[PDB]
Amino acid sequence: IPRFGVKTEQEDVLAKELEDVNKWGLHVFRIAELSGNRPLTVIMHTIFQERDLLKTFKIPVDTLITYLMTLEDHYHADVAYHNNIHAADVVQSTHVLLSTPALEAVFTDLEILAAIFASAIHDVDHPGVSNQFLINTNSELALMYNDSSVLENHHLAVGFKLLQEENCDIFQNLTKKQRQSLRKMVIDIVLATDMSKHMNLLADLKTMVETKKVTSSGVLLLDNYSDRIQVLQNMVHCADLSNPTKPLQLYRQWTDRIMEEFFRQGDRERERGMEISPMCDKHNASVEKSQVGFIDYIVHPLWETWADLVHPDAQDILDTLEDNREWYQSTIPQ
Amino acid sequence: TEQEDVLAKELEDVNKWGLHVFRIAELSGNRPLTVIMHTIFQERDLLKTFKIPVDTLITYLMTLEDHYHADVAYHNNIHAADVVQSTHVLLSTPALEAVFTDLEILAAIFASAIHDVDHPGVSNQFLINTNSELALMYNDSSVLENHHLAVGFKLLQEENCDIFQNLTKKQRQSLRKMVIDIVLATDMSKHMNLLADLKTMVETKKVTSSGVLLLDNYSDRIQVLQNMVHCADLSNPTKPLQLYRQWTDRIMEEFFRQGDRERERGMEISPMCDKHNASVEKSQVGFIDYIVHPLWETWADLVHPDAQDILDTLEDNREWYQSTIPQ
Amino acid sequence: IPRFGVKTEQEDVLAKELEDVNKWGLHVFRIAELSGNRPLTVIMHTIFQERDLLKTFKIPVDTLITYLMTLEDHYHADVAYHNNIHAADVVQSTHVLLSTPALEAVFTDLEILAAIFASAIHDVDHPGVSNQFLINTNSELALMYNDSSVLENHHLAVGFKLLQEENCDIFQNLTKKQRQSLRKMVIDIVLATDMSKHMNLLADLKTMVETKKVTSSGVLLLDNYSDRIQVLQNMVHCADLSNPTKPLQLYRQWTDRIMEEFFRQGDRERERGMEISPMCDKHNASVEKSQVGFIDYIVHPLWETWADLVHPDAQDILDTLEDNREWYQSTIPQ
Amino acid sequence: TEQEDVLAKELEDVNKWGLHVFRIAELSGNRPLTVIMHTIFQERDLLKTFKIPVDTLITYLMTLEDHYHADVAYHNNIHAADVVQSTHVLLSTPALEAVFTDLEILAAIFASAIHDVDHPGVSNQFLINTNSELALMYNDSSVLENHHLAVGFKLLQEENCDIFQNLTKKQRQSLRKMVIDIVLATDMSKHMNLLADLKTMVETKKVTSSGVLLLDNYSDRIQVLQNMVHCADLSNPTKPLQLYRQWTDRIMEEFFRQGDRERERGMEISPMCDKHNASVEKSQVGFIDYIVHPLWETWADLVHPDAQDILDTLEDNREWYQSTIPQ
Ligand SMILES: COc1ccc([C@H]2CNC(=O)C2)cc1OC1CCCC1
Ligand SMILES: COc1ccc([C@H]2CNC(=O)C2)cc1OC1CCCC1
Ligand SMILES: COc1ccc([C@H]2CNC(=O)C2)cc1OC1CCCC1
Ligand SMILES: COc1ccc([C@H]2CNC(=O)C2)cc1OC1CCCC1
Ligand SMILES: [Zn+2]
Ligand SMILES: [Zn+2]
Ligand SMILES: [Zn+2]
Ligand SMILES: [Zn+2]
Ligand SMILES: [Zn+2]
Ligand SMILES: [Zn+2]
Ligand SMILES: [Zn+2]
Ligand SMILES: [Zn+2]
Repeated sequence: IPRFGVKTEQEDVLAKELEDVNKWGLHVFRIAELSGNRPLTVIMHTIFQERDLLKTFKIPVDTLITYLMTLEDHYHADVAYHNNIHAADVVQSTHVLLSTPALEAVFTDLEILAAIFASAIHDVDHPGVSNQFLINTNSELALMYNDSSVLENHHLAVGFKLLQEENCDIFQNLTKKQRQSLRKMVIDIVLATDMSKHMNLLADLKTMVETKKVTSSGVLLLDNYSDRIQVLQNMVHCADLSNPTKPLQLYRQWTDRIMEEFFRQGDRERERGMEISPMCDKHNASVEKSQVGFIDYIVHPLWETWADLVHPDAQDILDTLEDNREWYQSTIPQ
Repeated sequence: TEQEDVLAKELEDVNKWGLHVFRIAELSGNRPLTVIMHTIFQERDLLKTFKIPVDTLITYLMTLEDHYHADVAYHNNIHAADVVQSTHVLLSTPALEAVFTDLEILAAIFASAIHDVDHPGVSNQFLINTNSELALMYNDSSVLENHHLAVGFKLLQEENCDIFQNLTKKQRQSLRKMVIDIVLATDMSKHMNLLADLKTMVETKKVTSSGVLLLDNYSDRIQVLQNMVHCADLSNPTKPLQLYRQWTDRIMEEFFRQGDRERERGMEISPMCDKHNASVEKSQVGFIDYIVHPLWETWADLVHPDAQDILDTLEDNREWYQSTIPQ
Repeated sequence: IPRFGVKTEQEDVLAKELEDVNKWGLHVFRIAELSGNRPLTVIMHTIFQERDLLKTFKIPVDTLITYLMTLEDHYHADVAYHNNIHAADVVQSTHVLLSTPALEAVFTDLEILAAIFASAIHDVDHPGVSNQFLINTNSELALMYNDSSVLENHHLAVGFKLLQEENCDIFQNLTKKQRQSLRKMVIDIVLATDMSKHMNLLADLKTMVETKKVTSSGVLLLDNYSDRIQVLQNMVHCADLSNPTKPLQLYRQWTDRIMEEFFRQGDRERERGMEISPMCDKHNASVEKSQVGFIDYIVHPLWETWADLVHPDAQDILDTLEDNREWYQSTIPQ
Repeated sequence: TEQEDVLAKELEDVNKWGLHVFRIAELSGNRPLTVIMHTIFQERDLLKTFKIPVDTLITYLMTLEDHYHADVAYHNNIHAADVVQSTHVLLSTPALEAVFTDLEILAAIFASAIHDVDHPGVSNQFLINTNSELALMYNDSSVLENHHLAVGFKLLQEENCDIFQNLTKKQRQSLRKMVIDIVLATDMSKHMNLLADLKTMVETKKVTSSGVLLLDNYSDRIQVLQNMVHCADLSNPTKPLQLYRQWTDRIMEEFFRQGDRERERGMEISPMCDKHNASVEKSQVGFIDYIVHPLWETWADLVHPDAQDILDTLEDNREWYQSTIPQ
């Protein structure tokens, strides 16, 4: 029954931080500390209230919080990058992207709910290792998902499964039609987060930009499920790949975390007598170069395309990415 | 005794299109998949090539066959034996002579044998609509096909059932990836794509100085195997009318049963599952015209003219059913 | 199945057979036939209405029918004995046992609900082979349940799991308290149907009958949970082992079905080179002898003890058992 | 290597009851389970005896230890290492010399190693109340223990992890049964009877020629093994005070975190899990008085007098905590 979803006497400082919920560059780490490591629960609660999703979908308030806490409890606290903080961050970034001027009134509430819920569960119960590692070891997960998008299929199943715990079904008052539509979009979005799908996603996105249509209002025209879900997929995907576009201070912390996680896998791999995966070798690591390359061949190409689709709404995000790209470049030891 | 002699006579057509699979099922005490698989395995000296202890092969086959539903009219062990035998025939076609390795041959055959294991008699969509545990587990995507794979492989783990116990790590690794690629291709929701990309291949077709089809990379190799097994799965209409008619009676019984269940549950009845407003004859012609014939005609172009006789039996059965529609 | 609010031919016939639902010896096989192979759904529905369980527990009728059909759909039609007709039989039998005068007003509606629900799901998804066969073949079911009460654990897991399919949660309106109590009782009852528990289960029933206490009206007195659940467990165990107490005409059909199922397992075991389980070899079977043994060592000792518990309430039932015993005895070919 | 020596030195106590398991955890890069298990397996020549390839042993150990949650304060790889090492010491109790076969010894050490694998840091009742997937799968009965067994055995199926590959079908069947019997008995709800039967076995106690414990039937042999591992799992209070207080701090951190989770959810806060109404000291004394002491009193009363030093340490530790009880 508390103000932001959880109990905390630093509630005033947290309240002040959550004022930036609609802003790119939210101090998600401070919010994580101030909420007692409940960034996903408080940030989702704030966004649901802000968007009036509880009333619109008849979600009892206690059910929402029980589910959110349950969901957050299933992200691993010992995983440096793919944890609840990353989940909270993607949820909040997706929230900002959905509010872009070029997309106003374009998506329905159910579609908005789907993008946000998808963002919240997109990495749930991530072991801290890649699909390839899960595949090489013949893990039960790899076997159940026939080696195809193992982690991603797993994130979805868990997200939906938790809905079944006590007082966790936040979709209990949606009609069958709403639940099927929602479920489909969510699945379509989370499966798209698998990096092995990046190129085809980006390709289709560019195509859409090439044939970009806008209504009498200055907003994007999306006439069919295919184009709609495609935008939602690239949106969430952009949010999942938005670290380099945040204020350097936040970006650098994500870099330290993604590397700390990659090195754990690297170590675990050499212990098991496996070939150390790329960028997972703390002994042969070029953190800076790696980040620059990540931007040059992945992040910038994606955000440059998204920027065109919603031009000029994302111009500042793109400028920050470039400023950050140059910082790391200047950090590469020679 | 008399039983063995009759069954052995029938097993003699194992390499021919039109095997009396229904007779074999009867005579083998309902073990058509086990007897036909073992038959084919010896016929291809597969037990020797991959050093598969015989007792282990029979144990696994009976196990796999046991996980096919006896109460399911169409998607049962007979269908499985049929797709296995049919793929066995397509593998021996002239244009593919000496093309595939013993390992790839094993994969297409294994894939065929498990492609529908533990089939419940209802479609993916029915399992999705009812929120089945299976659908939730595979996120509504190729639900049954993913399950067929999982069961097929998991069954290798039962007592004295690992028929790949002697294959090397590299072999197992390669087999697993091909079977997954093959079975997942059986999902009809992926028919249009397979057929479209199969035609694209026939247009860039490349025959070697041996008159045999040339397949360089894995992508080309697998696509042919996926389509081969896909044609085998969709071969009922190209078989002798005697068999084809039985397959039709069986699939309709299964579809009608799904419709009765949907009617029970108040769900909307699926197309061709309403026993009160059905047109079996008409549906069969439509199935051949928009799906079966379009596909088998493409396969004919790839192995021209190896499948000419199959393609003619289809057009023939097509007419038989057409001249059956009342007025 | 009806037509214009007025019943159809078969339904009427089914309705007239269902009038003996409160009687020992219902023509359950005729009902299976008349109901289009839906004996479990029709009998469960008849009983829920008779005991007013839908109003008492606010179960929407459509939800109940949907779950019942779903539950019945998970019993294997290709299994001769452990199928939906058996489930229906144990349900109707438990139902008759609950109405014994010696137990009037003893149990609450929740306990009555648990006894009935447990009966309905007690053998769901039975594969037609024993626990030992699943253990010796290293089935995944055996692995999942660590070879302990494999099938009984599975029956339970499936029975509860089905409540989660579309519009199948018949307990959606019970409070958490009612659900946790119902669930514990159902679990305790079903796990007790494992024959390996028979001896200890019977020992405690006798012990209870030894210390039997009545309210000078015949009405048994069950204070604590330990005695209440024990009686319920034994009740459903009796229903499960009630075939030998039904009119011979019914009993013989059950005997033919169990033998068919046992012989099939033997066939599979002989195929697989496994040793043939007791009474599973069709080439060396003593059907009449086996039934005699089954009655003398298991069924008669159980029912005689139950006869004592509710005496004289089960005198007729015991009389039928002994008569069927003699009949089978005189049938043994010398 | 500078530390490799220190670690190797610390390992000179692998056979001593009081090993600084925490030190081994640090010096080994947090691989106390893999390290202790390897040392002990060689210590007993288990590798050669059962023909267990070193690779497969280390790979499974790392794979097993990796499924222990590093975020959990008490039920983690360190606790697992401690229980393996402890069971190891007890197995060497003179009153048991030559009593157990190598397969029975492997069974008790393996069980120990996986007895808490994949523990989420919350109790069975917490999983039951929340309607967790695990509880629904295991029907609220020994939920976690069933899970610990499942994961322990399943991890043998991963890449080069099956350490029991070279065992006959008879060995494997017996090992599996024994392990299951041991881990399932670690469920505290099984405590009262497990102790009851242990006492009875001590009354009718009987020794052989050498004067070593006489265990005829499986029932008795497994009962001794079940209780042995149970004592190892309930051995914290019997270790030197320094180690004991570390464990106490650890269980309490875990318990309070559950209480915090129960409180966030408006759930009833479980006994001793409320950091606002805690009696850490009084609870340790109650734990020793009503559970740990009666248990160890009987064990030492079965391996008389090998566990005398242990029992006395326990009693000393109890008094220390008792003096820390406010009021
Ligand atoms: C903070 O930077 C990164 C931020 C986010 C990611 C996600 C994309 N794929 C993943 O597995 C995680 C990778 C990053 O760095 C990668 C680029 C170079 C090395 C790792
Ligand atoms: C030979 O009959 C058929 C045999 C096999 C199939 C497979 C294709 N999809 C399935 O689910 C099974 C369809 C048939 O015809 C059906 C299509 C229209 C009516 C029946
Ligand atoms: C009425 O027949 C029987 C009906 C029901 C059972 C249950 C008890 N155990 C089971 O596996 C099923 C046994 C029967 O008789 C058996 C005893 C000897 C041969 C078959
Ligand atoms: C070192 O202390 C303890 C050590 C070990 C345990 C086992 C018993 N249950 C578990 O989950 C672990 C309890 C302890 O103390 C408890 C007793 C009273 C409060 C906590
Ligand atoms: Zn991800
Ligand atoms: Zn992510
Ligand atoms: Zn299929
Ligand atoms: Zn098929
Ligand atoms: Zn049963
Ligand atoms: Zn039964
Ligand atoms: Zn434990
Ligand atoms: Zn433990």
